[PDB]
Amino acid sequence: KETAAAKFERQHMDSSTSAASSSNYCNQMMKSRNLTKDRCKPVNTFVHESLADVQAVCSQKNVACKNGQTNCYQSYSTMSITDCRETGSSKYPNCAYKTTQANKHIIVACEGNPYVPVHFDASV
Ligand SMILES: O=c1ccn([C@H]2C[C@H](OP(=O)(O)O)[C@@H](CO)O2)c(=O)[nH]1
Repeated sequence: KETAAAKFERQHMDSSTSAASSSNYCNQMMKSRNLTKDRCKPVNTFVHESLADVQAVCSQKNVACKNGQTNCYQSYSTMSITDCRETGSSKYPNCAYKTTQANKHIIVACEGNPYVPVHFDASV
């Protein structure tokens, strides 16, 4: 059904907000993007840059993926992101998260034709 590329956009792209803002951002976004459907997804990152800029990372610095694969890339420029981390008192289906804004280089895995992001590996 949903392609890996489309899933990446649903899970990691949010260009509408320059920095997400609002302490409720993650609680609202993790739910709206259906990341709390089956379970409370532990951690998830939203990137506040244009789709084009994020897709372009696939042609940037080639770095090893955490899983050992070689199709991961690190952005040369830092990007505005928001990490969503589940709290301790968080109990499904009422998933709770802490919203933390940051400016770091992102690392994503890319594949396909067009060669686009299909997984968010890390931020550094
Ligand atoms: O800083 C991080 C680290 C991990 N994840 C993610 C990557 C995965 O989701 P994913 O392949 O769909 O993109 C999941 C399992 O690690 O959580 C983020 O969003 N940000």
